Order: sequence, then structure tokens, then C-alpha cells
Amino acid sequence: SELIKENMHMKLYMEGTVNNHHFKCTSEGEGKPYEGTQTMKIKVVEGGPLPFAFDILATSFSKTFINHTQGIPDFFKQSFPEGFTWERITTYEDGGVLTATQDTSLQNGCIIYNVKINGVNFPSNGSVMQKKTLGWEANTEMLYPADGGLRGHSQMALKLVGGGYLHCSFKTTYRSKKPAKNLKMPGFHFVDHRLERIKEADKETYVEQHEMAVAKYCDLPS
Amino acid sequence: SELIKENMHMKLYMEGTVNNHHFKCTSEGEGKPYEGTQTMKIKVVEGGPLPFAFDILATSFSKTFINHTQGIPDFFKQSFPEGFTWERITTYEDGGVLTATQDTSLQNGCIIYNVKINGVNFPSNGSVMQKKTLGWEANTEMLYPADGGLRGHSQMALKLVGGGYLHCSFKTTYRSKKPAKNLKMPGFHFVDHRLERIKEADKETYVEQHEMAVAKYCDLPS
Repeated sequence: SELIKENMHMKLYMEGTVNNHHFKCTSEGEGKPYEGTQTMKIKVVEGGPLPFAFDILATSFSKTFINHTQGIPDFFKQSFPEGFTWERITTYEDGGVLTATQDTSLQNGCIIYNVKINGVNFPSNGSVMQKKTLGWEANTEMLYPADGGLRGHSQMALKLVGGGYLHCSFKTTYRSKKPAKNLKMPGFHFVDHRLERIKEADKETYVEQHEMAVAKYCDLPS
Repeated sequence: SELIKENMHMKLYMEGTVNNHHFKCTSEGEGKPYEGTQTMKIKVVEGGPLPFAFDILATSFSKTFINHTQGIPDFFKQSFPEGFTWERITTYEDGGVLTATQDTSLQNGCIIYNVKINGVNFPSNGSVMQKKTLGWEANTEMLYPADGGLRGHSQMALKLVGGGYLHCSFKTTYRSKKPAKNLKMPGFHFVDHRLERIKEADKETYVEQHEMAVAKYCDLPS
């Protein structure tokens, strides 16, 4: 993947609605694609301050930045220069869903994300709309080939003020924009994740967020 | 937990239906509760050979056998001598659900499992009812306290004849039969799991299953 350097910058444009509250965000960031680390500085540029927990948007802001161990082929880095798309729905425990559709492209050596968000039915007095959340536990995504791409399935736990958790799960499909003749497809494997909040200002109008991600197989001793 | 020795034997009785097909199984096994390893020899004793994949029963055959690292308290071993119960529903991608209710007790030094199975709506010509499955990938359960005990959430991928996977997820509640003022509760953590078969025969009317399980926190730096 010669176009993907040791360090890469990213820029993002996001627009959407959550319970019919419209907003837009942009972000800029940098990471080390082969080391699986990245950081983004995010701004809410319309519809701020958001009237819902920023945490529900966290996984919508970057699959190029996964460290691949154990010889696992890299569906995402192989897709350049054309890039790939992803599409996802996250279902929350207490009623809410957040759907997102994303395009990942490469322009002048900069990775570019374009995201559309459609979140519906979050309980009006529940944890998300009343901003009672405190960020995400770590998790492991499962990825395997499917319906024309890679299928991801994930579950995650959102920490709540007071010490409890709100569970969610999601299903993702990743689709390469490169002809498939030119891809070495990975088999079933895991991406071990962690999402870290770095800072926020102005009621989450500005948020800095970091991720580490490692692709691997089952880690249990033979 | 000194009723739970370094080696423990288990005996199990299981009865239920899948798509209105009645069956019973029994099993005997042994494991090392603190090393997180165990083996069970399972027989179908009524309703065999089962007209559906044995794989959908695999998680219904033992939480006392988890290795606890990083100082994580052991909800299960702490529950003895009274023991604990679990209850679970697994939802499968192509339709079908497998509901199970279990009691775990300790009698004359042997751990005893009693399990009731209720599986419904599996597609009659689907992979499960047509016995076209080839066992489970590894996975990690998430566990945290809930009203009345510990809540687990899981997802698993079932290998299919001819390649590809059928996805499922499940939610479990574990309840101690011991007074709670007498328990040190764990916080949010993971159980890194893997199921394997040692041998099988005669259309899965005999299956010997092995598990290795380790409770841990996120294994990524930072």
C-alpha cells in the first residue's frame, strides 16, 4: 500500500440529524497507519452545542489506521488509491438507533472522510439525550468476508454517570472502491480497539479523540 | 472459594426442544477451575440423532471454570456452596433463537448443571436445521453488574459448510443463590473464550467439548 505512508493526515466532513436535531462537524487529524494509532481534532460547526451525548458520534469519525499482526491482509490499505466506503447501524439498549454512511477517499496524500448521520428514537429523557454518558469501554470488532466486501459486527458499552453502562451493538459493511481482482481478502479475524477522549471544550463543540487498533486472531494459548 | 478445588468434576442434565423437536442430553466432565480449562463428554440420550446442529447447544453445557487475572473478583466461585443460575437468549442472523435457563449447584463435591432449552423459528431449510455448520470462532464476553447479579453480552460467529459464517448474539443474566452482602462484585471486564471439540461420533450423538476461558481487562496499552 505505497500511497499509505508511515504518517498520514486526515480531514473529515460530517452532517446529519439525531432525533431531528440537525448538525454539522468537521475534523482534522493525523496518525500512524501501520502502528494503528490516530488522533482527531473535531469541531461542531452547525447545530452546536449538540443537544445529545457526543459519545454516540465517536465511532463515526477511520479504518486505514489499524496495525495488522499475524500476516492478516489489510482490506482497507489495499483499497487505495480508490478507497472504500462503510455503512453501519448501531442499536442502543433503551431505544435509540444511529445509522451512518461514510466514504473514504485519498486526495493529494490526504485521507478524506465524508459522513452522513441519521439517529432516531433516542428516548427524550434518556441517558443519551440528557448527556449522562462518560465514554466507551474497549471492545473487539469481528470482521469476515461477505456480501461483496467485509462484514463487521461489534458490541460496545457506554459508561453512565453513576457507574452503570448502556449497551449497544452494531453491524457494518465495508466496500472497496477498487476492483476485487486486485485484493487479497483477509479471513475471519478481530480488531482489538480502544477509543480515548483527549479533551473537550465549549460543551463538546471542540473534541479531541484518539484510537488504537490492532488486527489479530484469537489470542488464547494453543 | 475453597469448596472449589484445583480439579473439579461436573455432571449435567439437559432437556428441551428446538423447533418443537424434543431431546435430552447428559454429560460428565472435569476441569481446572482456576486455570480456566475444562472438558465435557456429552451424550444425546433422547431425541437423537438431533435434527439440528449440535453447535447451537454448545454454550449451554460452565462459568466456574474461568481463570481470573488482574485481580478481577470471581462472581461464580464466590457463590458456592449455594451456587448460581444463568439465563440467556441467543438470536441468530437468518432467523431462529435459542433460549436457555440453567442452575449450577454443588453436591457431594461435584458441580451439577441442570439446563432447559427452548429454541424456536430456525428456518426449516436453513444451515442450523440442515446441519450445515462447522463450529464456533473464538469470542470475548463483556460482563458487568446489573440489577440482581451480573449481565453478560456476547456475539459469536458460526462457521458454515462451504465457507462463510452465520452471526449470533446473546444476552445473559447470572444470579447468585448466595446473599449479596457476602459478595465482592467485579467491575466491567471481559472473558476471552474459546470452544473446541476433542472428538465426536455418530451424527453428534456423542461430542466431547473443551473450553479455555480467561477474565481480563482491555489488553491494549494506554
